[PDB]
Amino acid sequence: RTALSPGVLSPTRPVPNWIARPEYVGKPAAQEGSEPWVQTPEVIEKMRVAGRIAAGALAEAGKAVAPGVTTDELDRIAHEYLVDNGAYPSTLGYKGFPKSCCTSLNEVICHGIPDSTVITDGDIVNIDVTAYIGGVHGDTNATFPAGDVADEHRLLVDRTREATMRAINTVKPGRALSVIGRVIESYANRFGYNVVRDFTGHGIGTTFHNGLVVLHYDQPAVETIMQPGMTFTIEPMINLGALDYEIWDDGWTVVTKDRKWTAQFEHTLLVTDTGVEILTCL
Ligand SMILES: [Co+2]
Ligand SMILES: [Co+2]
Ligand SMILES: [K+]
Repeated sequence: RTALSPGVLSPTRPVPNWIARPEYVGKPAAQEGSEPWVQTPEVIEKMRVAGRIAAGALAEAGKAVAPGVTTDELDRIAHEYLVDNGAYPSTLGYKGFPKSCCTSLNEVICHGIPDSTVITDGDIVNIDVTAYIGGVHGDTNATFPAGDVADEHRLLVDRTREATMRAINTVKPGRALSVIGRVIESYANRFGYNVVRDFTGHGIGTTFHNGLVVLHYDQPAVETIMQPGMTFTIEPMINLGALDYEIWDDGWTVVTKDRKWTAQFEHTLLVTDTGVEILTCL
């Protein structure tokens, strides 16, 4: 199977005009980066709805993953699930991004753009979709195997999922945030994988990336302590090869330099009074 190259982007999909757009839609930048890391009880409850809807759109698109299908089609299905449930797709028009989710096949680390690319037997594909509803965001992603995937790649996918869930089960108020990236990296290194460093989880609430940064590698210099009401993502990208990457001219698609495949999972999490709640479940 060759290295991917760009396919052709289908026309911008429309969303019902009654669905409220994030402020950043049709603007070159987003007004985000300085919002409180601990959300209000109101915002938390609204984020459960947004999380649930983003989890539904992810599951629907993942069901369509099969040799034969375009990435564009995965986007059509996610887009249509979000819209039928009253949500705006947060990626759509976010910093000029053209689609309603990110589709990252094989050696694409992240930020892949749904297009005419046809998925083949043995490929892996991450689908990352976010929902904006009631003024808040819910963000989730999963890598899905297509047909008959090599054992090397099923293991990568299974172990990326496992790293993410292990990190999720470390979340508790009063525990250092830096715990997350230590658990992830330590598990990935056990199988000789390398954790992408330059892309991170983020705080999320009324804004998409609110300024809080969640590292997926061991970085004990971070002093941030987890507090009840904090909402953020854990979304580690794990590479079979070297971390070195390139960005396509589209200004978005990140691909590994050696072309070895890479996988990712993502939940939106709430720090509760005693532990964690995953908001992006069905
Ligand atoms: Co995401
Ligand atoms: Co995210
Ligand atoms: K990938």
